[PDB]
Amino acid sequence: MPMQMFMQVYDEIQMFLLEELELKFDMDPNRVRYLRKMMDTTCLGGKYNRGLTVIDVAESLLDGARRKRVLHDACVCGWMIEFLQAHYLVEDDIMDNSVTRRGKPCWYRHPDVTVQCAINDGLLLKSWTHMMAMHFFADRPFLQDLLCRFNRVDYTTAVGQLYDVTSMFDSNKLDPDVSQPTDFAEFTLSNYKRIVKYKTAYYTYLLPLVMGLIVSEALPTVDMGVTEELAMLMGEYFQVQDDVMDCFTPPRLGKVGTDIQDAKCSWLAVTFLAKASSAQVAEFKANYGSGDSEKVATVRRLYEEADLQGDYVAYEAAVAEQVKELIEKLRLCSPGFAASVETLWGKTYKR
Amino acid sequence: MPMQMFMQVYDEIQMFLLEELELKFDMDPNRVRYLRKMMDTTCLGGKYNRGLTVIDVAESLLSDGARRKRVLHDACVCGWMIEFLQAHYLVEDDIMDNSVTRRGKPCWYRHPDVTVQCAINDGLLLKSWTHMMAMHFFADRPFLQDLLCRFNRVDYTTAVGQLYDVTSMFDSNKLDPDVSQPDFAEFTLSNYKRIVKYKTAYYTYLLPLVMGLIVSEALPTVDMGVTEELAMLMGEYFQVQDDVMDCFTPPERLGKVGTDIQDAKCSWLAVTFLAKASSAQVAEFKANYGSGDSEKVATVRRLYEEADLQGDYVAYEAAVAEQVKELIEKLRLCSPGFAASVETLWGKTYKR
Ligand SMILES: O=P(O)(O)C(O)(CCc1cccnc1)P(=O)(O)O
Ligand SMILES: O=P(O)(O)C(O)(CCc1cccnc1)P(=O)(O)O
Ligand SMILES: O=P(O)(O)C(O)(CCc1cccnc1)P(=O)(O)O
Ligand SMILES: O=P(O)(O)C(O)(CCc1cccnc1)P(=O)(O)O
Ligand SMILES: [Mg+2]
Ligand SMILES: [Mg+2]
Ligand SMILES: [Mg+2]
Ligand SMILES: [Mg+2]
Ligand SMILES: [Mg+2]
Ligand SMILES: [Mg+2]
Ligand SMILES: [Mg+2]
Ligand SMILES: [Mg+2]
Repeated sequence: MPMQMFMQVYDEIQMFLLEELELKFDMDPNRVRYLRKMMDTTCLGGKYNRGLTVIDVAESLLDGARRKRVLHDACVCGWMIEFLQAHYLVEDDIMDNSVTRRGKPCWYRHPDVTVQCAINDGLLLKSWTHMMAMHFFADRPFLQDLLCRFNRVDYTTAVGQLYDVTSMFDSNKLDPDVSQPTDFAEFTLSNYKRIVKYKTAYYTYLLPLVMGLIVSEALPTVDMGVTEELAMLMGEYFQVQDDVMDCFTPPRLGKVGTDIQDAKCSWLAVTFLAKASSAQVAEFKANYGSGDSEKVATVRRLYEEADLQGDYVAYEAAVAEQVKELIEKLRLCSPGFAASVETLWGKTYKR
Repeated sequence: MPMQMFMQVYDEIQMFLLEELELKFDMDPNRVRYLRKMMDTTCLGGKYNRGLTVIDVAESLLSDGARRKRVLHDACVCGWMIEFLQAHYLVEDDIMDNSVTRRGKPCWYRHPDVTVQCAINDGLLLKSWTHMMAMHFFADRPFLQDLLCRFNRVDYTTAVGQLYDVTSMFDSNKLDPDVSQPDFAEFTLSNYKRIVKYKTAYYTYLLPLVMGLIVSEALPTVDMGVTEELAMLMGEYFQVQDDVMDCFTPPERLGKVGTDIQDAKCSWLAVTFLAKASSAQVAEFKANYGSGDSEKVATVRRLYEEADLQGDYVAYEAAVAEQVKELIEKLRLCSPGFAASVETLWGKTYKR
């Protein structure tokens, strides 16, 4: 029903955007059609959790008129985030030379899509966030504040990606003017935490919450400090759980996990590295980041014998407690908002 | 002196940005330093025509020292928004086009310790930096919302221009993500004009003018209809002149060997030739165009000469110069300060 509403507004938004292209940018049916397929292919087929969160925050925080328009704004804000994610995933898939996403071939991997056009298709997607904001929210008092907060989270995510991409070798050797080396010097907990904070947490957890508040005109009503705290905790927990399941959950996972072969700066890797003996570490460095089936099994063994599963269980329990405390802090002043934070936490916790 | 001020403000801006990353984004000296070098390599070395126009519009419209000092400083910040936006697109474009050099130097993604993976995202940083610097320096300004919206529109527009450029290559009827890709079928004047309008004209000619008006708080003062008209005229003319010079002006006095024919460009020459040429000429052209072979290039140069495209240019130039003068005058009546800065911008274009 939320989904029904959300998908109906997508059509509304897609229609505006394509008509603007034709009426105001002189575009022709052929190219309009290319971009429609790009939109659809790129923006649809996920679970729209981030969009649907905005809707939920707003409905939680709620005369028919104010309702109808608050919920419509929520939907439009929802699609701003989905479009922004789509922007980053398109460029990421090019960056990472990946092959599929969501079952389907990556955008740039499609037969009549070039890398040349794909990169710029990506840019179009982010621009579309602005265009749909500026149109649907032209009259809203909150437009300026929405734009600025959105800009900040957009910036933040790109900074996340910088941290991800430079997680591979000693940052002391970072130098555009000097050829580049696969070492483990950046594989610390603090560096891991920082990638996940900025790459993921802000736009995945914070931004949906904040946008719910803005279109509800409720933003002053909540303690932002703890709201951010919540968002960072939940965001970090998402990726840690994923990292641990990639290793230790049988393909009931829905795929074969490849984090070890792909030489990932995962929670397992950095947590292992910090606690492991010199002998164990050396075995690790010798067997990590390779397709070879035995080398992989060696790393799984090392993880098992350092009881990283035990470490996760303790970590999860600690996170769950901090989260509940903060939610309660929230609920005291902001019961509607707190409730929806609870709901978001539930689609994450122990999946 | 404008340039002196402009460069001073760059340092101010660079310093804010780098310190924000450190204080609010937890970033370490090592990675700060990488980004400083990216900013520098990437945003510096051009002639800063776009930035400097904003300053000039603003000075020209000045007509206590406090208002002066802050209006000019706002102009500088708007200047750098545009330079940074350009740098954003040029970084991504160089990757898109697998180019080798820009501005004498290696393309950013071409540097030894820059990967394509990192470089694409470096580019995104550049554009986010435009937002961050506006939101900081203009936090208190009444015109912040309107600046951001107008800026966003021209950002959008440029990317749409790139789409037109990139799909200039084969029948747009064959345009289909789900179907592998192969023409000259898109080489029409209309399509040429539309590439240049959206890729180039808005952010190169319109946006600088518009930003000068906003920080001058003078935007309502001017006929935007004709201002827009002029900006399109001047933008198109820029590329046409360049296109004709690529062919016909000697390496000595041009500063390079021009390669538009080898690179199979949708140039003004090519579309104008295609439109007027005889069936036989057209076949010769189609048989020789877009190849490094030195004979085939010379055949095209010959076809161009024999269709007197130089005469066609000379007439086009004259027609543009005149429309532009008419429109400036229209401007000058109500908005003499503005019109004069438009005249100055037009003079940095109208030869060399
Ligand atoms: O590229 P990775 O970090 O693996 C990924 O998580 C995307 C990285 C990313 C970048 C920007 C925003 N969200 C995710 P993927 O598994 O490829 O989706
Ligand atoms: O599993 P991957 O694509 O790597 C990932 O993108 C998983 C992200 C994800 C999203 C939703 C549900 N499970 C995992 P990661 O980059 O590992 O976090
Ligand atoms: O590559 P082209 O499109 O010719 C170029 O003109 C790109 C120009 C451009 C593209 C996108 C945004 N601004 C300028 P270049 O000569 O490469 O700089
Ligand atoms: O000369 P190119 O790099 O191709 C170009 O970028 C011209 C750029 C330019 C700018 C200023 C003066 N001359 C040429 P074009 O792509 O032709 O527009
Ligand atoms: Mg990826
Ligand atoms: Mg990646
Ligand atoms: Mg994973
Ligand atoms: Mg991944
Ligand atoms: Mg190009
Ligand atoms: Mg290029
Ligand atoms: Mg040229
Ligand atoms: Mg060029």
